[PDB]
Amino acid sequence: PIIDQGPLPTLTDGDKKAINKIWPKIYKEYEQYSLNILLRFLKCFPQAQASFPKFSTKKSNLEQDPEVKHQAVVIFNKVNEIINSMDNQEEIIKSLKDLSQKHKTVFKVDSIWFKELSSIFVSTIDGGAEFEKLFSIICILLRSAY
Ligand code: HEM
Repeated sequence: PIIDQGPLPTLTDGDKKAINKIWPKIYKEYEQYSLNILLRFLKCFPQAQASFPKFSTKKSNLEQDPEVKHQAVVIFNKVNEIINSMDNQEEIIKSLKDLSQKHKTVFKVDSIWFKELSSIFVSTIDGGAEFEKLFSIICILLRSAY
């Protein structure tokens, strides 16, 4: 499944091929997708809500929260940008290695959260083993500054 520790996995030509088949259908509605992913994460993991100073209101207005939607799309886009550069595995490493640093020293986020949001991301878009490896690479790197 999704992993967040250990030797970085390598994306096969096959994995990359499969991912690029499912992806467009997803970003064809990145707004309705990015939202459900973030909303299901906060509903099933309410304790994670305290990590976003940008918001901490009553969950009754959490789907209209403009800032909620803004963070939703921010995540979806990074994932998109990582898929756009799957071939150059040196670029991905450099990029996500630095983002891990922001989350640690700047946003003061707990590393145990990435895998969980990642689990919901995949399930919502229905990605297979391919996407689990992608997010395995994503989560391992996001926890590298820790
Ligand atoms: C799939 C994994 C994730 C990706 C791809 C991702 C990506 C990003 C990106 C692109 C930013 C923008 C940073 C900047 O502008 O310099 C960000 C900020 C942030 N992320 Fe994540 N993130 C992920 C998971 C999480 C999780 C699980 C949490 C914690 C519950 C988290 C908490 C934050 C916070 C609090 C900020 C600061 C937002 C702000 O104040 O504007 N992230 N993230």
